[PDB]
Amino acid sequence: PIISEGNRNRHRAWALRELQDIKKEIENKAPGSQVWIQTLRLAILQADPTPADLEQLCQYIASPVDQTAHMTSLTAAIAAAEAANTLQGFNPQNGTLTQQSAQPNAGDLRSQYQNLWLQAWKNLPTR
Repeated sequence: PIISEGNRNRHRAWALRELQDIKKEIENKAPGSQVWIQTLRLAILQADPTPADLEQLCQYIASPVDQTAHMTSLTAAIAAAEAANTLQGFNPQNGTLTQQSAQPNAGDLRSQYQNLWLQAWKNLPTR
């Protein structure tokens, strides 16, 4: 999570209880469903998680097959958004969106990462 420490934002590792609360809430929700996505949006608003935080969370709540498909989709969405010029405040010469979004004070970029991360759960492969 990104929290206040001193006069600034700083990364703080997930608390055990935070992970358990999300895991228990979302355990009976289908990955990619609207309720899945809104549950995770709530967690994102609460915790302001970094990309690493979100990866860690996936280990509790998503199968490897779903994680892999999700990340493949997300990586493409990030690449496509850069080329199509829909990323605000993003200069790729300063690192990838994933790299820059880890910076605690980079909330505007991380918010965009978080939204792409949410949307990437839609249309997981089928049939």
